[PDB]
Amino acid sequence: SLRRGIYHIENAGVPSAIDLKDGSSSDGTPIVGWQFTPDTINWHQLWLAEPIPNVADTFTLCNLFSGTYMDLYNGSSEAGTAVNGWQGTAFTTNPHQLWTIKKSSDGTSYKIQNYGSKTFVDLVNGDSSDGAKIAGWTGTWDEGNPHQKWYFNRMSVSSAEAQAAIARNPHIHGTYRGYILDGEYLVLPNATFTQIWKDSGLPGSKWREQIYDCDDFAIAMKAAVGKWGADSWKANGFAIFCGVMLGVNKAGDAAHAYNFTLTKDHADIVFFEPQNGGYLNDIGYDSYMAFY
Amino acid sequence: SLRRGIYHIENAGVPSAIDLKDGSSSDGTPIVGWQFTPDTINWHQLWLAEPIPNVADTFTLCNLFSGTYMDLYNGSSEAGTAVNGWQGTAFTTNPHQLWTIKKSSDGTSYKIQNYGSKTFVDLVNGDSSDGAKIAGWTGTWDEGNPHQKWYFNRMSVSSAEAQAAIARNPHIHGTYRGYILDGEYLVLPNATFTQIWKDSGLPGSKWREQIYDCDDFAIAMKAAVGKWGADSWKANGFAIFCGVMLGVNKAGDAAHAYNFTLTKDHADIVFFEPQNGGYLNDIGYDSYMAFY
Ligand SMILES: CC(=O)N[C@@H]1[C@@H](O)[C@H](O[C@@H]2O[C@H](CO)[C@H](O)[C@H](O[C@H]3O[C@H](CO)[C@H](O)[C@H](O)[C@H]3O)[C@H]2O)[C@@H](CO)O[C@H]1O
Ligand SMILES: CC(=O)N[C@@H]1[C@@H](O)[C@H](O[C@@H]2O[C@H](CO)[C@H](O)[C@H](O[C@H]3O[C@H](CO)[C@H](O)[C@H](O)[C@H]3O)[C@H]2O)[C@@H](CO)O[C@H]1O
Ligand SMILES: CC(=O)N[C@@H]1[C@@H](O)[C@H](O[C@@H]2O[C@H](CO)[C@H](O)[C@H](O[C@H]3O[C@H](CO)[C@H](O)[C@H](O)[C@H]3O)[C@H]2O)[C@@H](CO)O[C@H]1O
Ligand SMILES: CC(=O)N[C@@H]1[C@@H](O)[C@H](O[C@@H]2O[C@H](CO)[C@H](O)[C@H](O[C@H]3O[C@H](CO)[C@H](O)[C@H](O)[C@H]3O)[C@H]2O)[C@@H](CO)O[C@H]1O
Repeated sequence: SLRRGIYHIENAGVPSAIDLKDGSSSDGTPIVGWQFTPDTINWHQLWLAEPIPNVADTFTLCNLFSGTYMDLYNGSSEAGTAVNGWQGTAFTTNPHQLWTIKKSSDGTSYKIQNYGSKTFVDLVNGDSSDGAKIAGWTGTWDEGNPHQKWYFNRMSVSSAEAQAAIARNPHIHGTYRGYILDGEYLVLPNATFTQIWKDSGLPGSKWREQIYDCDDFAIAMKAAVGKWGADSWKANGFAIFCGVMLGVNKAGDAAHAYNFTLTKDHADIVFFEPQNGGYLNDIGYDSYMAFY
Repeated sequence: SLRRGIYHIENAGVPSAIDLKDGSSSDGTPIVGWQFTPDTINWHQLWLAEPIPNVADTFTLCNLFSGTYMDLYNGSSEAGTAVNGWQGTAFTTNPHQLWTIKKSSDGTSYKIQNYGSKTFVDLVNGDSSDGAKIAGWTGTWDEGNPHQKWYFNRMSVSSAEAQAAIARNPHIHGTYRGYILDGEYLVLPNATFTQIWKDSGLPGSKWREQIYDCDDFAIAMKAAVGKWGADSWKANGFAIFCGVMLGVNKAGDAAHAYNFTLTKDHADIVFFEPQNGGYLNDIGYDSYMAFY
């Protein structure tokens, strides 16, 4: 099954992604094919898939930017029916906004079927131009048709996945936990993570003993990421991944504070030095407290 | 012995405090008697006492605002010698900036003696007017003279004192620790703590599931306090007290995040709700992680 998560949805045949035109949160806003830059935040192309309680393999798809939902217009089974962004709710009973998502065929990409119409999300004619029409179209679960095949590029981790990554890291010991009970976390490309840091006021903040110390840079970074996420995205029910770790030597004579992020494959924790913007794998010693 | 700490130094005879004129960090800035508002931050009247390694009962006194030190002018033993703020260092060997601080007589207030001149810090003539001269003056360790008697109103806690207060609180369990190894923390009057919150952007920040959740308000408050301290004070080697606690129900079905502060007697932890600015004693349940 597709996991609950944030996905960048990329067409199997041509390198277009599912784009919400200009990220508008207006009802009736077209969802179109559009190019993307990998390992960046693609602002109008991020989709939060929420699983529907007791409908198997079926999700709402909320655009992160707009906070509006992928909507098959008036639920029509007609080939060429518009797919738009439309106001909604995560666990709606509106089938215009319910999508059964299952693997093709190739066993790797998915098909996206409207729960009501039973038609599939189609990049019409496999058109790779920017703003190319996306519509509901007749199709089958097992056919090879690339217009209806989409890679679900997982952009997020669950609390469980986050814990497991921290659990396999040699530098995080003692207590480590996420605040959110079963959260979904957008893992930022380092490019984006660095952007936030650059605009945070930390680069030009001076380290000062006790009064503006390592713990403060780490905290300040995490707040900057908190604020950025809230200000940048209209969707709710997800968080931005940014850990804080607080550590001490074997000798209680040196302390360290770091932020941490995740590799793009979501397997490994990487540390971030909020004073100068460095990424680090080996910081040894460890922490007594890590949260995200 | 006087403990290392931040003190508001109030004359025993009249209600004047040791004031650094206009908080200027200019060498030669007069230190004068001046009125104060209790349970507020008195901006020019806060003094960080640092103990001198291997000189008993002897401290530097650094004004928090200016980052300059109480200085007896050219070290003169002459009655009426000026006491000024002057650039320096915490563990300086300059006796103009070294002060032996010991209890009077009344067993409660202290006398402040220049280590070099052996004369005492004197509110000249017990003059309670604002801007009244403070000078070095002949005196004795045991005399009753109120001009040379000063209450050291402790404004701060050590890491040890902070731990002990958290240790006696029924709502803080699991891991709790301060980042700084033997830190000195200014405990804010709630009035000041509330001011920071009011100007932090939190009052008008909207709670949003996961993306701007309780952990984020708590973190954001702590960063606001971090920034306020750095921006407000020129002295180093001290921190502002503001804890963060992260908690969960017995049932893993409800989470809470709070900040915490200390009572003015430094004995008890009080929780702060960063969403709406509330102060709370009983939050039960507890935390799994608390830091400051
Ligand atoms: C209100 C308004 O008109 N704002 C404009 C933005 O919508 C527009 O942002 C672009 O929106 C499109 C389509 O909705 C794309 O999402 C685009 O990003 C994508 O294409 C880029 C090249 O066009 C690039 O490849 C990105 O990597 C990819 O995500 C997005 O920038 C901008 C710029 O066109 O103008 C705004 O004023
Ligand atoms: C035969 C016919 O045309 N039927 C109409 C329905 O399709 C229509 O339902 C609306 O369809 C739109 C576009 O597909 C949305 O799906 C809409 O649902 C969402 O928007 C509503 C506000 O516009 C509201 O916010 C809902 O909570 C949200 O789910 C859906 O109502 C209805 C209603 O217009 O009319 C039928 O005649
Ligand atoms: C650069 C400049 O001139 N700034 C002025 C401030 O210095 C001044 O701040 C006052 O400074 C005095 C003496 O240095 C006191 O510290 C004063 O605070 C104290 O007195 C207040 C009444 O005068 C009140 O009682 C406070 O509780 C007590 O701490 C402090 O405000 C201000 C205001 O005079 O003007 C600035 O422009
Ligand atoms: C007989 C006589 O007058 N002796 C002079 C000394 O008093 C004087 O020492 C200076 O005194 C000032 C005012 O008391 C300061 O105490 C000063 O120390 C601090 O300031 C220095 C810069 O001004 C420097 O920053 C030091 O590191 C710091 O401790 C102290 O030097 C000396 C030097 O002027 O001259 C003697 O003739």
